[PDB]
Amino acid sequence: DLRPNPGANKRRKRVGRGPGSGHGKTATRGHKGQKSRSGGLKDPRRFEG
RNA sequence: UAGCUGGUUCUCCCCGAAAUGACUUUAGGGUCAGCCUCAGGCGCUGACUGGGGCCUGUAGAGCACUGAUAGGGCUAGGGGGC
Ligand SMILES: [Mg+2]
Ligand SMILES: [Mg+2]
Ligand SMILES: [Mg+2]
Ligand SMILES: [Mg+2]
Ligand SMILES: [Mg+2]
Ligand SMILES: [Mg+2]
Ligand SMILES: [Mg+2]
Ligand SMILES: [Mg+2]
Ligand SMILES: [Mg+2]
Ligand SMILES: [Mg+2]
Ligand SMILES: [Mg+2]
Ligand SMILES: [Mg+2]
Ligand SMILES: [Mg+2]
Ligand SMILES: [Mg+2]
Ligand SMILES: [Mg+2]
Ligand SMILES: [Mg+2]
Ligand SMILES: [Mg+2]
Ligand SMILES: [Mg+2]
Ligand SMILES: [Mg+2]
Ligand SMILES: [Mg+2]
Repeated sequence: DLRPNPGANKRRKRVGRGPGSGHGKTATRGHKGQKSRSGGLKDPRRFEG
């Protein structure tokens, strides 16, 4: 048993999502596509309306 | 700082919206609900349909109520004439 194949067993999918591309999450990048979508939104937790 | 404008880069596969309601110094922004999706759980219930019961005041019609209305009759009131 050696370093060739001691790999992460059948999980731990370190693959984050990349929303810059021409397919999948794209252009608008992730759930956006409108406005007040830029630096941040006010909360909600407590804050808002 | 910018609740505004612009821009956001490889591939294939499955599903697939909304542009409504409530509140908002709210109205091209938001929070909750509605609608989308994924995971786990329940498992014949779901849309649609057959049979039966109850709830209803629209279309149409009607003048019994509330009002409107043409002609005639009968008839207080008022008007003209003896
Ligand atoms: Mg990346
Ligand atoms: Mg990128
Ligand atoms: Mg994807
Ligand atoms: Mg997409
Ligand atoms: Mg815009
Ligand atoms: Mg818009
Ligand atoms: Mg901001
Ligand atoms: Mg799918
Ligand atoms: Mg389809
Ligand atoms: Mg109210
Ligand atoms: Mg605004
Ligand atoms: Mg919401
Ligand atoms: Mg069934
Ligand atoms: Mg009736
Ligand atoms: Mg009618
Ligand atoms: Mg009668
Ligand atoms: Mg009457
Ligand atoms: Mg009365
Ligand atoms: Mg008479
Ligand atoms: Mg008289």
